[PDB]
Amino acid sequence: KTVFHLGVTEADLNGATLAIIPGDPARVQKIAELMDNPVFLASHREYTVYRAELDGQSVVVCSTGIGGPSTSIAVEELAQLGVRTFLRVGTTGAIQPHVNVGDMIVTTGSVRLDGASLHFAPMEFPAVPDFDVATAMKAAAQESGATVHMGVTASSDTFYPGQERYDTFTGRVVRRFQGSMKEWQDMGVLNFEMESATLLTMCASSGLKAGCVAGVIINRTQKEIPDHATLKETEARSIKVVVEAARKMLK
Amino acid sequence: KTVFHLGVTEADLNGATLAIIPGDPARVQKIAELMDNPVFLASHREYTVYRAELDGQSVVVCSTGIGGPSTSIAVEELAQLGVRTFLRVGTTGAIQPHVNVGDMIVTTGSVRLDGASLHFAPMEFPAVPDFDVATAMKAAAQESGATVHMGVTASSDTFYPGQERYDTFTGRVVRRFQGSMKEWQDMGVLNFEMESATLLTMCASSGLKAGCVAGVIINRTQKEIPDHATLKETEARSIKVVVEAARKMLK
Amino acid sequence: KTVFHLGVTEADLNGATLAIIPGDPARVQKIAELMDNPVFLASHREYTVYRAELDGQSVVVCSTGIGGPSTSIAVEELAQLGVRTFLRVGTTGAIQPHVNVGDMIVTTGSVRLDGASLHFAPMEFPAVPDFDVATAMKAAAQESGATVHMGVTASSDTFYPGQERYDTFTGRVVRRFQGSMKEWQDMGVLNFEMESATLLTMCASSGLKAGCVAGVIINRTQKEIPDHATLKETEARSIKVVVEAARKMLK
Amino acid sequence: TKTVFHLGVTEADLNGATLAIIPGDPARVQKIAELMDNPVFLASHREYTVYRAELDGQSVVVCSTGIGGPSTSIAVEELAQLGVRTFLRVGTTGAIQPHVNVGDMIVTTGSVRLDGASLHFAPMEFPAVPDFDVATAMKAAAQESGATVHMGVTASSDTFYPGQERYDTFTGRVVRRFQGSMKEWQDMGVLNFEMESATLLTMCASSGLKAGCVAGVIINRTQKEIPDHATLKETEARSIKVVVEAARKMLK
Amino acid sequence: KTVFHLGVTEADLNGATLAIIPGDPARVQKIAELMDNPVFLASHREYTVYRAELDGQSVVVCSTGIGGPSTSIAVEELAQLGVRTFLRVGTTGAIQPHVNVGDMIVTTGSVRLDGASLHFAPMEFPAVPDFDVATAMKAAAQESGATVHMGVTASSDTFYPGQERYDTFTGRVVRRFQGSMKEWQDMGVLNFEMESATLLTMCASSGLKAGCVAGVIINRTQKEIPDHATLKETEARSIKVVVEAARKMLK
Amino acid sequence: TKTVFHLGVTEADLNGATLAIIPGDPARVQKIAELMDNPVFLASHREYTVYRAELDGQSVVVCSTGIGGPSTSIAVEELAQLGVRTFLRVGTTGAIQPHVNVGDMIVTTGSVRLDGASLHFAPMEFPAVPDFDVATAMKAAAQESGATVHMGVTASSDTFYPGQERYDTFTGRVVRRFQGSMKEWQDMGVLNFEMESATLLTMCASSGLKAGCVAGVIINRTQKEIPDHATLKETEARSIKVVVEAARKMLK
Ligand SMILES: O=c1ccn2c(n1)O[C@H]1[C@H](O)[C@@H](CO)O[C@H]12
Ligand SMILES: O=c1ccn2c(n1)O[C@H]1[C@H](O)[C@@H](CO)O[C@H]12
Ligand SMILES: O=c1ccn2c(n1)O[C@H]1[C@H](O)[C@@H](CO)O[C@H]12
Ligand SMILES: O=c1ccn2c(n1)O[C@H]1[C@H](O)[C@@H](CO)O[C@H]12
Ligand SMILES: O=c1ccn2c(n1)O[C@H]1[C@H](O)[C@@H](CO)O[C@H]12
Ligand SMILES: O=c1ccn2c(n1)O[C@H]1[C@H](O)[C@@H](CO)O[C@H]12
Ligand SMILES: [Cl-]
Ligand SMILES: [Cl-]
Ligand SMILES: [Mg+2]
Ligand code: NA
Ligand code: NA
Ligand code: NA
Repeated sequence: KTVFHLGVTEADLNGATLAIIPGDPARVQKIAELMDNPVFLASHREYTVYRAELDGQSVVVCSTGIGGPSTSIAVEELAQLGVRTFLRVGTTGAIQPHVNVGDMIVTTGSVRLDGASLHFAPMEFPAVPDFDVATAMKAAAQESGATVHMGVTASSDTFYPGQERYDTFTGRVVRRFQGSMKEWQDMGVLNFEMESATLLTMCASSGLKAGCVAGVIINRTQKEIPDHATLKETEARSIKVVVEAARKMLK
Repeated sequence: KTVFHLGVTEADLNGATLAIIPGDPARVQKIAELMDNPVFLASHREYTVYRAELDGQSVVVCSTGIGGPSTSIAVEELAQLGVRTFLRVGTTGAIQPHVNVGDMIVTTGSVRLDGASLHFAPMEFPAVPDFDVATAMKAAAQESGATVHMGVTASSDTFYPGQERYDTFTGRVVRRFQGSMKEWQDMGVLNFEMESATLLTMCASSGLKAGCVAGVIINRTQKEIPDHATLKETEARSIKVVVEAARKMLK
Repeated sequence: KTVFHLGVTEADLNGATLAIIPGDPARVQKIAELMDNPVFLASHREYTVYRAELDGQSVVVCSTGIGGPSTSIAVEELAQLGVRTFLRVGTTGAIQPHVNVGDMIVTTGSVRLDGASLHFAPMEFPAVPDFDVATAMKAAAQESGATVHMGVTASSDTFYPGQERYDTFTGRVVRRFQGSMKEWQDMGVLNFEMESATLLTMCASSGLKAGCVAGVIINRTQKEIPDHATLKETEARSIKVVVEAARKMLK
Repeated sequence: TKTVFHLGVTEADLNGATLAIIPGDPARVQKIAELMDNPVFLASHREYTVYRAELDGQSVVVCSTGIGGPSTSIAVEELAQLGVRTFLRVGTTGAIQPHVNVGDMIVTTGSVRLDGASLHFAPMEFPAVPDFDVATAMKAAAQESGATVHMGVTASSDTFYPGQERYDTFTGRVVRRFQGSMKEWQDMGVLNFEMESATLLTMCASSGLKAGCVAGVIINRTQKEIPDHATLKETEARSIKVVVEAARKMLK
Repeated sequence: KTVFHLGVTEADLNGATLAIIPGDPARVQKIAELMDNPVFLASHREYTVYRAELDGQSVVVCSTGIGGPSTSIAVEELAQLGVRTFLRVGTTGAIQPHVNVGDMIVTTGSVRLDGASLHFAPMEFPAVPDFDVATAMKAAAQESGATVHMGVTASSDTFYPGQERYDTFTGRVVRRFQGSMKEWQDMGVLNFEMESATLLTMCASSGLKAGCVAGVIINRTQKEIPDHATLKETEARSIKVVVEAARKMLK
Repeated sequence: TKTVFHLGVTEADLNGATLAIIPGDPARVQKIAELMDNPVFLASHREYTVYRAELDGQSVVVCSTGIGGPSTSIAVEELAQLGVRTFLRVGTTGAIQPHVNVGDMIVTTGSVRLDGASLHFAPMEFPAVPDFDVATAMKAAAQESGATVHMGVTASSDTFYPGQERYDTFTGRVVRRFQGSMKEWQDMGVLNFEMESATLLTMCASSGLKAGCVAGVIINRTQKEIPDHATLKETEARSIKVVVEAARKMLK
């Protein structure tokens, strides 16, 4: 029993029902090596797939690529193969002055600035995490000693105009997104990323458990470049946190 | 000093920063009498306002009326007078067969089938509660001995067509809402009500903490009529739960 | 055959096919006492219901609460009990400099800034009164000696941001409503209220006759504060006008 | 002199007119104008034929619009530039209610905005409604002609074919948006279809101009029977008598 | 047989499967006289219809009137009578400084600022010409010696606010269209007209081949007033170009 | 110098390239680059593998995009920052018309915008259409290869599954918006589904960049026949031959 993109069978997952889903294929092996008995399964396109064992239970680690479309394929195919719980770990840009580089954010809902979420539920439907996953992520993040923020994330199909960046080839932002960063800031939105609206909407409308946790790598209100050591520490802590959140989800 | 509709002053609230907001004016005194030193403040239109004390802290109880528009006035005016945390307690119709009459539901996100939410944030923005409020409501519900569900609520500007009821004067439902109850059922939505989309969107986009907990009074999938005793116990338990959730928020 | 919310039966209405529907429950007895043989029927939540006799014919008076959602329940349940004609009487904020406190407005169409209207007809459908009701209301208003304006009303699900009020807790108005009062003023819109779009859409799309008349209590463009006397005269004239408009509708 | 882009007339040509009658068909302009005093041809360009005439001593314009909101919006704007403030549309319509007969008249109280041009003047939320004095005058003139008159909502479509849910077409298909739409409008009490009122009424109600629409019923989508030639000819004559009498009510 | 508006039969078209569709009824005879054996068929409302012969093959010439609605009727009815290819020739306002009066524009796609296109395909569908038509129009326009621009056209249901003209009776443009001309300019749109979105969408979605070619009669960005000779030469070249494009389409 | 956020290359690395070939799959980048002169690996990060090569003496970039508009939009933007002005997409597609066979090629003339990223560049009304020179070059190159070539509209979806109306899925459900959609596109003459052209074409047409899309048909949603290995291998080889010849036509 096979899937179109991921290159793995149900047997290859050794009964896993929980997946950790980073964006970058190069992070998959790093996450898997935090657990026991990491095994490389497949790599094709942006999809690198490992298995490992956590407290004796099989866990998948599968990259998604950037954006909702590639994410939606990985989630669907993993679900076909028995996965029911999806933990997303990644990086994010904060838009609130109070949020520091190196803090962690657990998304409580996403602003749906994507398209793929609409392929699962109409816009009125909330891009919300599973409560148990969000609770596990907050606990794992806080137990690590990180400063943790719970709140709304703006989830964009673009890095550039949808995050209201003007330092671009055209220097233009379409009307819809002009003044948008200030609006989200005034509404209390914490951060930008590019996958949570699709992931959370698709899972919450499909009987799958999902959540998102991210390390803050930049703050759009601070012009200074963050410290290399702080970025290193943040990346390392983010993947230790998601594995501890996975531990808390196991039954 | 004063507000347009609620007929109270900041001084009347004796420093309260938390409000319990039922819909029915007649339930305000019932909630207030579970706390210490309940005092009637005002009644105008659908807005009945009491003050009380919980663990030595002032707490407001204010009715909202039915629907997002009247709710939005109460929340705004209370926020002008210093309230920052809003706990909604109410009744709901379940639409999932596994949810029984007498169970409780804590909303993790709302389907925005309202209008007033759009006066605070565009449709993309998620109608989600404050995570600490949702956590406190879950804990208080569980500690009451209730069966508790966390999940998505469909929040409608109408009782009739927007809940896909056909036993009406015209017997017609507009195209938008034809087949909608089955759509939400298949997407895992737990229940219908008429205020959470407005409340959660307004508060999440305005720096206010909000959540919603409800007792299930009917299940749209079950022919059995619930008896008077189970209904009476459900309304009593709901208001005990919301006051214990308030205690957890003030702690 | 006792309706869900209003607490009355078809028999209670003694054959009435016309209702006067103010917003405030406290105004119901005042309007009923302008007619013969006023009788209190029920009070639950924002719904106070009286019956009276006008030229020997039974007339209902029923409050709606603030907003389309609570209005839509009252209209539906009255229609279930045989009511076919709905006369709304209310207060309003004028937005045109030529409209004075104490004038009366008869709505010829509403700007649909609500949500509940969409639960009856798609946005393309006009929120239009019944021509006979509008004609009766104009005649009653003019015969009273009032200065009467016929025109478009902006009908908002909120009192605050949807009427472009900035004197609020956050002082923020969402993009959709920023600059909206000037836009409506430049398009000749007379006034703001919160129910007519729902009422007129639901009735025009359901085989029910409806209209709206209002006394002006404030003008958003005038700095002067109206005196207590003028406002009292205005409230009194508004309810005398709606009863005379009811007399003109009786067959 | 004051000129306009499309209509080919000047403000002076209108001799002080503040009221226009606006049929769709250029060939109907002279027919309306000859019911008044001193009709004079002013100009014809594209679908816009323009006459002046006099009604109870006051100047009146008669100007065709062509089919559809876009061409109508040009005529209204340019007439407004030249001092016209009141616009009375007369036309033909298909009824969709079984109780409305061929030969009846409909005065529109509001339009379903199934157009595009209305959105160039006001967002969809804004009501496509007539000026109350114009509708009142139209109703009175229609009743006084002996016609059976209906007041109600009109569905105003940018197409004759799919937007009126016609299937007897080249493709036989109707886009999803319009599938089931005639039954929907029928159940909502809509009286009739036409192609200009949403644009006209929205444009005018949002621009300080007084507008209304009155129409003779030429077909009923629910009746298999073919109307006879006589009934149709009588209907077209009575419609233009009615709109001129409505104009008379508006001028005094 | 016959059709509702155009006043012609299939036999009247003597086998024609290609139509040239100008807007102005007065231009029909001019275009037909560029071909052999022009014959007047009918005139009703804005629809003047002629048939002619091009390289021995029958060609229809039929005016559309201004706007998508009247265009949509002509196209439908011609299609009922066997026409499959539609060549629009017209005038246009350039909005780019590099486009001169006398140049020719062949539309490669239209901005759908119309309503009638939506009656054939949802907004996501592209208002795109048939590739063979566009190729033929490019070749004919270049062979004439004109300077030819291939690109996007903004297709508006109005001449005034939808082209962001302020020199109007009210001097107002609705919010949707404020700043729109600069937006289209920055997006590289070449010109405005009023029919292409409807024509291209209806044909591309209905199995019919369509394209648009236009002579530039004015440039919104240039101060120079085109002289009488250049405008007369441009109108003349435009119709010679469309007939040569028709020649290229004949099989 | 300056190095962009994601692609890990500098302007100098591109040796003056103003044209990029942008496949989806990183593994296809070297395969395209080796059909040209002096291919050199530049960088690999995430789904972005970047080579340079020379075609008729001129520098050409080859850069993978990943699946979907979002990751595509990043690659196009960053290449444009580094001087690229022309973008040629080559990929695979599922045909939805019975007349289109596995092994045919499709050149998109316009895309149905069933994506989200296109809206971050232009509102929905704006057409997702290719540069006419690119589409012309792609047609010519495809015909010259011996392929059967179709010009027409492509449905461009943010999903592989529900947005292409697939029911053989974990839930077996398709959201209301997409129920019936494949028949709807079929009856409107749409040729095929893919996942990037709406974003690419809208982004470039609204930003002063020239773009086009050509694809080899790997499946037909209306056919039960399973395509054989040899036909699929020949299709993939021909597609990349075609895009390089189209590039040669663009540089000429
Ligand atoms: O503002 C940001 C900052 C980091 N990310 C982000 N947006 O989106 C995620 C993309 O996968 C990718 C875009 O670089 O990494 C994540
Ligand atoms: O399906 C239901 C069941 C109970 N409620 C509801 N919907 O909405 C709440 C309204 O305020 C009011 C409507 O009766 O009570 C709550
Ligand atoms: O601007 C105004 C002025 C008066 N009203 C109004 N808006 O809406 C009506 C609400 O029911 C309620 C809001 O106070 O009273 C009416
Ligand atoms: O169903 C109908 C019946 C008559 N009309 C109509 N729709 O719209 C008007 C068009 O201008 C034109 C279309 O034939 O005439 C009017
Ligand atoms: O800006 C312009 C310039 C010329 N046209 C135009 N817009 O639209 C076409 C209309 O049919 C009509 C509007 O005058 O002529 C064409
Ligand atoms: O129906 C199809 C068939 C092939 N593709 C597709 N849709 O979209 C392209 C995706 O990048 C990826 C999805 O497999 O490959 C292309
Ligand atoms: Cl939170
Ligand atoms: Cl084509
Ligand atoms: Mg102040
Ligand atoms: Na209420
Ligand atoms: Na026309
Ligand atoms: Na990707």
